[PDB]
Amino acid sequence: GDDRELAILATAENLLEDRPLADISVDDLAKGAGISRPTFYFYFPSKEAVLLTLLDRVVNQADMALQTLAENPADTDRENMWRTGINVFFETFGSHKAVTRAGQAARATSVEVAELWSTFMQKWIAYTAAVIDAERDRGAAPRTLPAHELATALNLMNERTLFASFAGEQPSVPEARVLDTLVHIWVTSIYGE
Amino acid sequence: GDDRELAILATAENLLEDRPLADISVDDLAKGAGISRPTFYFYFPSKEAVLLTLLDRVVNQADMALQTLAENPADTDRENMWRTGINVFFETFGSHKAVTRAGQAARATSVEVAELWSTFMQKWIAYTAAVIDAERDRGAAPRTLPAHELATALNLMNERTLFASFAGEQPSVPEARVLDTLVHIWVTSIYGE
Ligand SMILES: CC(C)[C@H](N)C(=O)N1CCC(c2nc(-c3cccs3)no2)CC1
Ligand SMILES: CC(C)[C@H](N)C(=O)N1CCC(c2nc(-c3cccs3)no2)CC1
Repeated sequence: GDDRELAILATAENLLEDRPLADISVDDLAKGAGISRPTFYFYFPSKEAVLLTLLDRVVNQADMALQTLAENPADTDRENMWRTGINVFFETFGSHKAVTRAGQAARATSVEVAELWSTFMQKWIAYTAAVIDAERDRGAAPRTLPAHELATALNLMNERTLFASFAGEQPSVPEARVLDTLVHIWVTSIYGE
Repeated sequence: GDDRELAILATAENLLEDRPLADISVDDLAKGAGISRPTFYFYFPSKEAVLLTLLDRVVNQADMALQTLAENPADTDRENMWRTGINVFFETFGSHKAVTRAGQAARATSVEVAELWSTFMQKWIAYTAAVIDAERDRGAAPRTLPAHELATALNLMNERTLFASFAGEQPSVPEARVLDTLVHIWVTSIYGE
């Protein structure tokens, strides 16, 4: 049932708005999707697999959007171009705050969640490194740090800063200031001597 | 028993090198400290309180070292000065990797751990913001982003980058490259137009 699986995922994202995964039971997901507990278990082996699927969907949505942008870059200056790409993650994770938050909490306890996050961060960092490489090859960025190490810290910064902001952690940058903040630190560190 | 409590904390830090807190039992801490289980419970209510005390000790050690440096700044240029301060956290958390790692895992499940981390990050970010303010007042740094928002992202970057490095996460900057990486991104973003 494409619909029954989707109903489960929809309920899980809705419930995660209100509590952590530890406080949502399989019976809760089933009730919300209009199904029995054993029917639930035909579609997912555990409420953890539900979170893993929700996170996979969000990570691929962000990845697909970055691939589109990479094929269709904005015709504007460097700063606004980097803003556009960082915005892909700001708007994609920011429209799925509860999934994002729960997926991060899970990295500690779930090998598959951890792996899924790893895989995509590796990809995103390799792409950032290749852009910085191209920028250096064009003579637009100086050859300062190793591009992949610079890319790794800047992507890590974005991961921690975006997610603190969407969780309203203390300390955090306000959500309405976070793009400006990250784009400044990316531009100054990639183009600065 | 100042010694019995210390023996408990020493065992916990030693065991956390090998497994997560979830796989260390109260009986394990007691055996390692040469005490019985109920004696253990006279000193700490739970193995979680042991981790909280271990983390408090590490956070205060880092905070005290930064306060010393702030009173006794290095006589060298801006870059090397910022390197010295970031190094306080590199060497302090880096000499307590297992406590650091477990303390981060715990932020998700423990209000007190979360609070303790928050308190100190707030302090460290306020201090960074005040240095950037002073640098702008001296005319050495330009007035670009709000200093406290810049300080917050750069401290968050350090938190996530240092801890990925010490955990050998994939992706991470190699531990032997992380100071250079962070100091470049701090200097370029604080002094760059
Ligand atoms: C950004 C400039 C150098 C390039 N001309 C361009 O427009 N694009 C390549 C960079 C790309 C981008 N990626 C990213 C991110 C990758 C990882 C986190 S943010 N941010 O912007 C946007 C499109
Ligand atoms: C750094 C310059 C502007 C100042 N003259 C100085 O030497 N100090 C103030 C900054 C201080 C410092 N703090 C930090 C960090 C604070 C938070 C994370 S790192 N890094 O360096 C070192 C001493």
